[PDB]
Amino acid sequence: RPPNIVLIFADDLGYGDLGCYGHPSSTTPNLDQLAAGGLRFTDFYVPVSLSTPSRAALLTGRLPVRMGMYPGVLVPSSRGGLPLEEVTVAEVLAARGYLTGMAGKWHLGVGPEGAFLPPHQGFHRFLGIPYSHDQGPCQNLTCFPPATPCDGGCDQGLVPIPLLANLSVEAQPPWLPGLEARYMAFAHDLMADAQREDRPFFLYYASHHTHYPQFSGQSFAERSGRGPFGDSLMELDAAVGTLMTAIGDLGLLEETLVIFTADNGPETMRMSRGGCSGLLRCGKGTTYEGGVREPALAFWPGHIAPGVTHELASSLDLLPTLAALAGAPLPNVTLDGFDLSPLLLGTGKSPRQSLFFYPSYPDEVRGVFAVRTGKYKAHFFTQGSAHSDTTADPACHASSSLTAHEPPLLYDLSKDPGENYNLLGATPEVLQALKQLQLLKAQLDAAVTFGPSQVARGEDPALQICCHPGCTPRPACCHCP
Amino acid sequence: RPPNIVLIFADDLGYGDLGCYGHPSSTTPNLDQLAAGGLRFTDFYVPVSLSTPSRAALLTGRLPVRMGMYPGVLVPSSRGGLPLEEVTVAEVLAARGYLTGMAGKWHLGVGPEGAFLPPHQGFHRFLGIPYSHDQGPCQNLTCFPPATPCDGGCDQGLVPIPLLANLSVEAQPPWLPGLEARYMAFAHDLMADAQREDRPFFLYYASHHTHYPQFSGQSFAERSGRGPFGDSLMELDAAVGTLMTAIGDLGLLEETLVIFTADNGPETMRMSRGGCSGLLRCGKGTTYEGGVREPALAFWPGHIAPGVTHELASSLDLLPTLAALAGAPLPNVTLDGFDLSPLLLGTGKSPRQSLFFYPSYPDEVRGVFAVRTGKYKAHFFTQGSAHSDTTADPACHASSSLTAHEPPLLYDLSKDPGENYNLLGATPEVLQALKQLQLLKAQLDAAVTFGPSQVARGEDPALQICCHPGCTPRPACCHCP
Ligand SMILES: *[C@H]1O[C@H](CO)[C@@H](O[C@H]2O[C@H](CO)[C@@H](O)[C@H](O)[C@H]2NC(C)=O)[C@H](O)[C@H]1NC(C)=O
Ligand SMILES: *[C@H]1O[C@H](CO)[C@@H](O[C@H]2O[C@H](CO)[C@@H](O)[C@H](O)[C@H]2NC(C)=O)[C@H](O)[C@H]1NC(C)=O
Ligand SMILES: [Mg+2]
Ligand SMILES: [Mg+2]
Repeated sequence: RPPNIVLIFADDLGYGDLGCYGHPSSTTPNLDQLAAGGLRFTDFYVPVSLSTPSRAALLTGRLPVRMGMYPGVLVPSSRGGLPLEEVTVAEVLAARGYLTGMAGKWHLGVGPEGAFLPPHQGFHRFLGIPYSHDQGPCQNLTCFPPATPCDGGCDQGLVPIPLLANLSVEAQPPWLPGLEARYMAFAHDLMADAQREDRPFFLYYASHHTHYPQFSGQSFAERSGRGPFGDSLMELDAAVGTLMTAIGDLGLLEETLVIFTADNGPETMRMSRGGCSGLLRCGKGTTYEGGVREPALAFWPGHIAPGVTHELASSLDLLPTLAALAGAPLPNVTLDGFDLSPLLLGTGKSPRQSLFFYPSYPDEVRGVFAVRTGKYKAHFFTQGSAHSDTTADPACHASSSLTAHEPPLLYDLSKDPGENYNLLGATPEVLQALKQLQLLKAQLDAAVTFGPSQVARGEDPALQICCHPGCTPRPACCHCP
Repeated sequence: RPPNIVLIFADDLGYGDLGCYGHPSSTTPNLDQLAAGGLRFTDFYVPVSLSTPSRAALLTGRLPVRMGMYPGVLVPSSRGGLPLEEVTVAEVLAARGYLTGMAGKWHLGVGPEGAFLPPHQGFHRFLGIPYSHDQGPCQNLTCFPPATPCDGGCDQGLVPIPLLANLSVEAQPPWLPGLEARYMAFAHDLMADAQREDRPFFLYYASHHTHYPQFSGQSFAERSGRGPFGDSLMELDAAVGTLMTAIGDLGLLEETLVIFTADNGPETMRMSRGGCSGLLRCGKGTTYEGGVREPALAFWPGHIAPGVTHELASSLDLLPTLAALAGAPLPNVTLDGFDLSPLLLGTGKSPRQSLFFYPSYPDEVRGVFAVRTGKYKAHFFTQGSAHSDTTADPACHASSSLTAHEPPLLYDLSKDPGENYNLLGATPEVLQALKQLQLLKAQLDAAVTFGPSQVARGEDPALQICCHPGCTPRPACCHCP
């Protein structure tokens, strides 16, 4: 029987942040235990370094330009959304009779009467926030109890952040120091109800950690020894421990696949309240390894043996691997990932040879920015980003504008994961890798047509969720805490 | 009974190079296994980022300026050396009847008739090279068999690199692809002879890995997937596995303490043939965390439980911890380290609160460059270094000259291990940390007097070891391969 699947997706968490990936001061003991008894990926990626596009690619297994999830991210007034025609993972498992649930951040659009919310995209249950938790004013929110306010205020002129239950506003805004319990409790109930109906569950846990502003419940506040980013990562980690215990308590260890990853690199613009890309260069917002190479853990006792692969994998491969593993069939669409079960089960290698990376602002004349094949990565274009400012590497800053590279900047990621030493700027291994990387970009660029942008369809403030429909004056009247 | 102690010391190996410290492509499975069953330090340091000074501080537990081991490092023609009056670790254990042995790099001086070599400083046995393996021409040496030459040539106009056995030249130069077996074999014989005389051994294994030029025996050549730096680190790692097996085979697991660390940060000047400081800044040659924060593993089954401490420790603390653990008494000199056995055995905390860092070129008007207390590190002076050139961080380059900082640059290493965000440039926690850091530098600077420099005592080419004493023309006639 198809296994129970729990998929945890962190926010803005970098390759250097878990203790098991090197950080000297993070406290993440549950995730360190998953790694110890599971497969830890050294080379897993997402294809775009922002929340919306990355969340689209994970849920559909498709490159976000194919369905319009560019440029940038969706906002609360956004008209647009992940089109209802896309088939998400949830649709695929639900059809094979999984009881499917989602807690936490959606960021795939809201729309006219909530048309784009999770309940329309295959989730049976949903408790969470429809976009990112800083997309609403937070100067008066508490981030750390008893009364430590969130820092900097978040986005102004907006409705406060709403917690939803299917399409209804449960709270607005919610109490950040208690979000976690709400989500643990929703998770526990979905497990148990699934067990009791004799059915596999799919839990999609999109945490708010470790996105700005940082918050945690009172057990973690000031307990990690890495300040607010730490406390917030310790809570995420504790949360994981909790789901693992609940998996315990219902006798489901050997019957559940648990995967952890994160949507994109760290926001170093938040300085020491933001993540760490460890040795990789830059972060969120860029196509350097720091923004697109994420941590990734796969645990299934008695199916996946403890270890470390260096094989290539993407968040784009998760739909196809989970369909395979649950005996569900694939949507009838072009998919950009592959099944990795041979790699997970130890019977094979990853089928993936190449990875393609688009910028925050893609366009059809430039096409893909970077391509990785085997050990080699070519950058055809480079660009820094405000989400990665403040570090000492100047190629990460927003003042490093869009620069073309012809011939591309060429790195051997197995000896230079750091992306410091351009091999062109000329061996037969190299030149052969160069002609391949050039042919693969020209091939994808001639074959992908960009789906018309959802984000450019505009904003309308009337689309903001409001607790007290009709009230006045908007947006501040919208609120039922 | 005092335990058998094996102390492994790598060369130019950074905080980001072991697989267990985060590297995505290194292959170090034996050391990853030590960490898994031992205590892994996140915050262990050396006090000076070069080979000579660091090797002096480990062996005596004293700050290298106290006995003249500055500026820079010793060369083959050097007149000077670690003074014979210093009491090394080897002296301390030998006196309590350890059979003491050393394999690999000395770099503590040679001198007129080998007066400063290991056999005069407490080692019963010694097989190794009296300085660094690139300090002699290597354009004709093989680094990777069957016939891959060492890269770049090393130092010219010198006698070739000599392999010594006590004070005799065994080979000149030696066959780099076979150094490891020679050293494994010497280690095995010291174990066994110690077992058979009913006595504890002390093995001091100073590896040549991962110093330039890189080399390995034919089992590792081209096998790691990180190129020559990898192959060379895989061999070091395999070597460790071997000593662990020999510890197995003579029934000595529970009776031996094995420690691994490294003398100083990575030489990023060798680009992708050099190490990785992971998230820390810069490398070898500097007083940034990248040059002085090393990996460190302590393993003793049934004495030290598996885990991770964040407590402060230094290479300066090893003499005193090993004396304590062997019931030997301490030299009657000022020591700058502490016993850490409570921390190793789980009964206590590190006594160390503060760490002091000197530059490659110290001087008495400037005094210590940086000071760490608790979580805070102050830099009073900063300076880049040619050994750390070629990265994107400009503070590491040799073009970043000696700059004073008053008030000092102040970092909170628990949230900013990266040393990116200066907290001055002003909370009560901060200001209190600032007055302490200032008082501790002024205190050490008024109390340490610099021992007269050994390195300035000059060079004399007649002090170069020569296989064929008297031959002509020197240096090329010196050679018996
Ligand atoms: C809102 O919608 C879902 C789906 O109806 C609610 O669904 C569940 O509610 C009860 C148990 O949780 C039962 O009445 C229904 O069996 C159940 N439906 C399914 C398909 O499981 C759910 O409670 C709400 N979502 C959440 C948890 O917020
Ligand atoms: C050179 O010096 C040491 C010390 O004499 C040699 O010592 C050992 O040699 C034999 C066994 O290894 C025995 O003859 C002696 O017991 C022994 N001495 C001690 C104190 O162990 C040694 O072989 C040489 N050093 C090496 C290994 O190069
Ligand atoms: Mg994000
Ligand atoms: Mg060195």
